[PDB]
Amino acid sequence: ERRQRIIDAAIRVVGQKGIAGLSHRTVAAEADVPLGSTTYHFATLDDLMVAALRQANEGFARVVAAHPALSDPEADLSGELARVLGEWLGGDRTGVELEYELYLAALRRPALRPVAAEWAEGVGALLAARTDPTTARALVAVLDGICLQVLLTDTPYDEEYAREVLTRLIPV
Amino acid sequence: HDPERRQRIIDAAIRVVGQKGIAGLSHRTVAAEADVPLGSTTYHFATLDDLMVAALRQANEGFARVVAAHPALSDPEADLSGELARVLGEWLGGDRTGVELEYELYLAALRRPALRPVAAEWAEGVGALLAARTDPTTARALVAVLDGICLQVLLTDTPYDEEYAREVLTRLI
Ligand SMILES: CC[n+]1c(-c2ccccc2)c2cc(N)ccc2c2ccc(N)cc21
Ligand SMILES: CC[n+]1c(-c2ccccc2)c2cc(N)ccc2c2ccc(N)cc21
Ligand code: NI
Ligand code: NI
Repeated sequence: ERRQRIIDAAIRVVGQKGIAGLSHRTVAAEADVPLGSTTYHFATLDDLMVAALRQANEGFARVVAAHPALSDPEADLSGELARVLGEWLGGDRTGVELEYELYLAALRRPALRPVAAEWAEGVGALLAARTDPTTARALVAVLDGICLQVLLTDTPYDEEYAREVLTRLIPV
Repeated sequence: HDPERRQRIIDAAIRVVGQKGIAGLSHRTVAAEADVPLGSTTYHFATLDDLMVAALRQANEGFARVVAAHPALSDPEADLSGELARVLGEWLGGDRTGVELEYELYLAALRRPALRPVAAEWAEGVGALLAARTDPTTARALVAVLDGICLQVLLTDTPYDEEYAREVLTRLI
């Protein structure tokens, strides 16, 4: 209800101000509601942060939801992944940056650990179901390193590189 | 050029980030740590981004210090994946104060353009060693998967499995 009107205000405030610009006052302003209602639904910011990311996590589903080849016996997995991956990182990255920002905030924010471990959740499940539970962790580990390389160092996205390295891990 | 005060300024910035992270990192915070004035801390590093860039590059020079400490990484016979996975399990030796603060600096670039240059030097230490012992493309993935394997452990309190890390790294060779 309001948790919603105020949650989208958190993703809008991080996307814009980055975590550092997120405070109850900060979101209460976006959501356009009283300071006491923001504080009500979310006692601490860590809660209003898991809310934010737990909702973001969804988006990843909707995505796999849209591409069938991912759950398809053949197609590929690697080509499909490299492909769709270049999409999410395509052009304006205000979305991925807020998502990664939060997810990585689990480095020093304990409350944010459980949600963080629910990252690839939207594929980590699928991959281990398509392959094994050692290749699942693997693939998500390559994706992370591959995505961190682009976002943190200005290196452009190399889809063939990624489509190339993803295969090596996935056995036959 | 007032070098020693500046050394202890960068020395405190790391201490600060290690026990308080970036959240509690700023001129007042570092100046109080190094025990320097403050206009001294701002004198050497105009922006915070400046000190962060600095702190990072100094800690990250230890990576080149270990790659040297294990010549076996170059032995063209030696199993790189295993050696790579072992020295890594070493860097992760408990209460990763070293690791946690470096990566936090490394990852801060996500939203700070100024930190993107040092963020490009994160795996510079093993650079010549990976170019000469594999290929440029296999080379990038080792890093990508090393950073990936590292996030799982730091971001989710799950423990490092060198044995799992040697298989993954191998699968790419
Ligand atoms: C959860 C982030 N994440 C990952 C991802 C990155 C690193 C490790 C695991 C998954 C991803 C990976 C591939 N190949 C293709 C699309 C996405 C994606 C798409 C949308 C979104 N909103 C988050 C997304
Ligand atoms: C620069 C961080 N880093 C990496 C590393 C982590 C992820 C990607 C690339 C390199 C590393 C990787 C291996 N195998 C062995 C030791 C280290 C290491 C040792 C010390 C340090 N201070 C930073 C270190
Ligand atoms: Ni598509
Ligand atoms: Ni050693």
